[PDB]
Amino acid sequence: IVQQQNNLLRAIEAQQHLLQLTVWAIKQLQARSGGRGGWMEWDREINNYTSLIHSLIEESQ
Amino acid sequence: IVQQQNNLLRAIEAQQHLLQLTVWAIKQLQARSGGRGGWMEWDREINNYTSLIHSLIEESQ
Amino acid sequence: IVQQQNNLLRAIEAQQHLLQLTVWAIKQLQARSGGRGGWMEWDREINNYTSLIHSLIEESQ
Repeated sequence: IVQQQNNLLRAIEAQQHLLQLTVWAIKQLQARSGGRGGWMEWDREINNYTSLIHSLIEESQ
Repeated sequence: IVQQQNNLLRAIEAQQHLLQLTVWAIKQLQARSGGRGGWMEWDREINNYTSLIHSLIEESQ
Repeated sequence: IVQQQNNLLRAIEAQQHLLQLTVWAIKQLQARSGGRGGWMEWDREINNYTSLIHSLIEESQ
């Protein structure tokens, strides 16, 4: 069970890396059309959910 | 162990929020070029996988 | 506990499917502007993190 939870955690940490890579790409795509001022709130939500996850990951470890 | 599974669940729920935010952004980006008729199947898969996850999250709780 | 870890795993597997769908869409969006030569490294990271996750998923099962 313990080892199993360890694996699940690593899976989640790796997926978070994937998530951040897609976020970075999306921003690049957005930046193409012009300024990202209209994505301020979107950015705020992404940042906030990312913080929650970092907290949870740190807590799980 | 119990508390640990609780954390893993919250991590997964937060990541799902991130996932849906990237999906929403992607759709906005697509909508820029024009109609999203060509993404009907893509949308169907996204919706279906999202349902599975909602079911699993509800079940885990 | 055991059944709970099983659910968490399925949740993670479903989210990975979602992740790969967003990656595929992002690539399509990128391909619109032209060649994706500038995304070689981005692609390498996505592929590498996806491999880690596949390994972890296989190991968890």
